[PDB]
Amino acid sequence: SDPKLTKAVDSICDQFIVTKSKISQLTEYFIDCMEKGLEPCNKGLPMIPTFVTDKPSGQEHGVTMLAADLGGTNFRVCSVELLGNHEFKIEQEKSKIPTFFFQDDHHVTSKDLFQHMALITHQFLTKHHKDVIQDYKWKMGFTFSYPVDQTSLSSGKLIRWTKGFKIGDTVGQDVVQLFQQELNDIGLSNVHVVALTNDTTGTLLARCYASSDAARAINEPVIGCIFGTGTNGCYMEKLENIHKLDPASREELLSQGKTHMCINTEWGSFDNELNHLPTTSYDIKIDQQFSTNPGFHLFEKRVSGLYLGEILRNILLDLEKQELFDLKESVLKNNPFILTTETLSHIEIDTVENDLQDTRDALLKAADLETTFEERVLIQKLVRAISRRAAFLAAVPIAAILIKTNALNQSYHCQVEVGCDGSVVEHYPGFRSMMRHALALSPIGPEGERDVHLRISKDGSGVGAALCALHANY
Amino acid sequence: SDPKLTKAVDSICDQFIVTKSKISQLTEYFIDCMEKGLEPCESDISQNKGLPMIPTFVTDKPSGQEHGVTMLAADLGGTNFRVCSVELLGNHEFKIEQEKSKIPTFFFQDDHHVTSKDLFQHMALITHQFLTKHHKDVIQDYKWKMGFTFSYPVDQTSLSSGKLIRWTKGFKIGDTVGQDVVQLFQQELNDIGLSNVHVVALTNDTTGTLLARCYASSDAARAINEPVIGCIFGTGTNGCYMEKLENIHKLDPASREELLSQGKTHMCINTEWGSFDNELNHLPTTSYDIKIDQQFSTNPGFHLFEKRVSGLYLGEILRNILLDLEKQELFDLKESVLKNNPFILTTETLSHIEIDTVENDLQDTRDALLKAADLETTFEERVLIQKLVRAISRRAAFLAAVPIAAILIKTNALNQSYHCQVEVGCDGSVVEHYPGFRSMMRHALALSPIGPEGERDVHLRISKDGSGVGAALCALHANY
Repeated sequence: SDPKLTKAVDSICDQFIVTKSKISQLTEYFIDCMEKGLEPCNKGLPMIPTFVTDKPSGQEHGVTMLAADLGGTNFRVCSVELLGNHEFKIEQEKSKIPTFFFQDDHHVTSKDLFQHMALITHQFLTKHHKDVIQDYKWKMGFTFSYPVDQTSLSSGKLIRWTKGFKIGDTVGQDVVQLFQQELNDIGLSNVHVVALTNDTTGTLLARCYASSDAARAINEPVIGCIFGTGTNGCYMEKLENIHKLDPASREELLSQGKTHMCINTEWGSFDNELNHLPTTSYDIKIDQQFSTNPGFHLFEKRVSGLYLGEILRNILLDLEKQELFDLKESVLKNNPFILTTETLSHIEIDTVENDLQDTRDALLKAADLETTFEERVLIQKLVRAISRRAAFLAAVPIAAILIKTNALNQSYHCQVEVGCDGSVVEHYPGFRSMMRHALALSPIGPEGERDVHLRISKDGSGVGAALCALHANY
Repeated sequence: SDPKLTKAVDSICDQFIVTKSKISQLTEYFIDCMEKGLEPCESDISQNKGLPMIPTFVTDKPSGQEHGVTMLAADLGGTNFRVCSVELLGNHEFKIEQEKSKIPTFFFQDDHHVTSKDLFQHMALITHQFLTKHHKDVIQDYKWKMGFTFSYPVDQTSLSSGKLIRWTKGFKIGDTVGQDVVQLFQQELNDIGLSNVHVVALTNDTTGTLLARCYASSDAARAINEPVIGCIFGTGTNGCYMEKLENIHKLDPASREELLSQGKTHMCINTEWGSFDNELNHLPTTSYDIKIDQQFSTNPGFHLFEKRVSGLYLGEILRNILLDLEKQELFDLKESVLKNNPFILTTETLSHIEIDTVENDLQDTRDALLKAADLETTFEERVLIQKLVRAISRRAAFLAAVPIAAILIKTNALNQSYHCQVEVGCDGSVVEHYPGFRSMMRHALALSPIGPEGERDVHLRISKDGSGVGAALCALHANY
């Protein structure tokens, strides 16, 4: 019960507090950054057009689409059978990405990556659709959740590799052409990649297709966002406000009956100048020393589940330098990311009436960190401070979008749906509960939070991609 | 456009307003009635104003991993008799086979001296019909365990024994009052060769809804979420919650100690909150509420709270409002049939008006009123009818939140742990299908003494199959 340690922990916890005033300030600045990014090309969000202008109804049926997803660990290819009535049949296969693609001393080229993806695609069709592999007229949606300068539904150039990829010659190239050329070269020229999509876009479309007609009567999906190891979100913006879009293209869509286009905000790079975002010593150390892309996606680094546990590690290391916390032969030193957000899951809701056994056990399993009960009480305070900051900042982009689009007060009993995927928002105990708190503190107030629904929406990288491809031409 | 009619409608709408202060008053008064009703009945010295608060002898919430052989369940309501088989698979899943049959109108006519043998002999036959259809090969071999869902007030003395206190819905079989309904049902089952079907549990539709929600609530949910209430909001209303055994004073003190020694800490209580404040000491009341109770109710004087929130009377309140406006010569009923046709306007009719869009000149309202009573309407008239409907439904939704708020305060269920979330598992046509009913309930909860901070931690979750899965869970744990 070292009072020096206790006073140190309380002061560190106070550095993570996000006040009502701060939420308001960031919500206003986020809308400003949204508008700057919609202007033609800054301190504005990427606000990247996705060229998706139609939300599915849920009754589309009578078609089978293909979908491919390149992630940080696996490459997935699947077939999506739309059955109507909010249902679908899906067959999928995942294969690990060779580790050579994440190491930069192997002369890895874009042809190596996209030829391997074409191979996996060929293996999938040979297994699940052998009779129609070379004959069928497949339409495929390519889920590519990386910074991409999208110029149409089927064309976009890689801006920067994230998630640890190390393929240099992909930057600046249309990834749809790179993938299509390899698909042609292995005898799958009948597989046309007709859509380039994000996991955020897919999450929104997937929720629109599964959202029942009775549910969708008063509920309306307005946002598709991810809160996992990374963060991002998308929403529907009025065509008139997307000034960076070719004004001639705008009129073409307006005459065809379109009124909105989904925007990939890429809000992980929100306020990278840190003009208003919080910043602790631990946030700076994580950015400049333990990040694959130092200086980028700083907002992401304050909410993502990849860094939450690391924030705690650096807090305990700093407490050990002050001779306030005894690591007692642990393995926290010189082992970045050894404390994961999963470790914190067992500490967040751990009960003190159990002498914090789950906390004791969770720390021994991760780094053989032996602890006293009084130390665990204080470690829990640090964890709860870390997660609340992430949860409160996570609500800012959502609040900003609902205010800009004036989506809450659209009709009597108007309810809005925020489709959410990701390890943190889905499984971190009380994360969504704390997001709802921040929303109630944000300018939408308690009245608005009551009409907002954070609903978990899975299958974004499969059904969502298939839906983008349905309306496009083979 | 008639400003005379508009001024009358707006003034009628203001009579249905439930204020924040009124919610607070009713929430505090409801907690008082909860405590009066948990006390034993030595006399009626202000205790007659207490809620029934009936012990159910259900003391264990399912975990979600319960599993075992197919159980049977029977459900008698005010309209239908249901028989089903429920296979509990563990891991929050189950397979259910069910059959529904309407209660013959023979039971709703009081000029035939209908007896308990007629009812329970009919139920035994339907049960036999169910087993012969879905389990023909094993109807006579298995040792079936059945849970009996009986959505009526019952002076329950154990999990498998309880005497009917009063028929509360649309039919009255006089010789059933005071008799154990499990014994009446079991004897008729024996007489038709289903003596191998043992009725081992008597449960309420509220209790079953709570138990079914405990079984479906995920293990990850059970970390922070905890089901605390099972409620019904349909043609009737009622709810249940878990009370500490120490607080159930009407229970035999020896039974209290016996259960505490067995590791029990709470028992589910059937509040029967449909009879809340039948003296109308604080509930709102319009002339239309009085007219419906004394002239169009099968049980005049009873379940007045229910008559202000249940979906059986919401549409009827509108009918009496339109009839009263025609007596004042402000509204033209034309060639409609609202006169002398009670309940012809149903809550489903009002469901199409609640969210009907005015930018389409309220077409759904036009169609719903022509189909229901051939009432032709103008746009200006439909605007005003929609206002009346929205006033009626909001009052129902606001009063519906009062018992829930009261239970959460009485049991201090919101502030039990960091990130403490509570689940109110609810069934019924209104809370499930009436557009915006739950949204308006959440509003009233935020206005109640739990405040916005508390509403955010309350989750009104629709829980179906409660009268089956809930009964099956009682029969799984009970002995054949």
